[PDB]
Amino acid sequence: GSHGGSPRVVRIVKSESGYGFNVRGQVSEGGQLRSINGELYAPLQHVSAVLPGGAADRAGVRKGDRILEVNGVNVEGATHKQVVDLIRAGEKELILTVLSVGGESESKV
Amino acid sequence: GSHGGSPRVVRIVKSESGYGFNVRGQVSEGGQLRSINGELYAPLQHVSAVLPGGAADRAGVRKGDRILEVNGVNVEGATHKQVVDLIRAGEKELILTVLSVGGESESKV
Repeated sequence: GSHGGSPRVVRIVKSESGYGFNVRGQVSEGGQLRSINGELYAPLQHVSAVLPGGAADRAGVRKGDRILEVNGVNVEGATHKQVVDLIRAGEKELILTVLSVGGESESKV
Repeated sequence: GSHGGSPRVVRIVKSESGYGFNVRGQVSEGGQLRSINGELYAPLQHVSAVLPGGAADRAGVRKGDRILEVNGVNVEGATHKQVVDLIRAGEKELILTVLSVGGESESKV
């Protein structure tokens, strides 16, 4: 429904096996400012899957989390490759601000 | 990646158990025109799951299909309740134009 979308910080230290999640979203840059929970954001990449037992799972990353800030950089409207490149920059700890899922409904037909 | 998003028609006749899929998308109306495969569309609801063996599965509806036209009505920018209400209007056959998945990439981090 219309609820959700609230910000929270997650910090994850990578294992030799990475941060233990997949990021999914737009290939191209830009897009229009849509309301998530009262404020306009340009398009966000999101967490499409979390490796069970992996570092992100243990740190509290959830399926669907929308990625707002990565390591101190706002990524609204970023391309998929830009966001992935920030995560993979080379430092061991990743500090995210994420928006929890929200603003969508689902119905059986 | 950037490919996909191509239109196709799917027709589904409901069983006493419905059309056998779930639709997911924005609760609110409107939104900006983004490029899918060369043309601007306002936001589309999508197929979030398909009941295995159900009518939609057998008719060729796929996970992720974005719903462009329902029974002769364009649903770009529609609310979730509006789209669901068109599908559930009461007629037995549903005639969709869908856009196949496309325009997103996914990476393991």
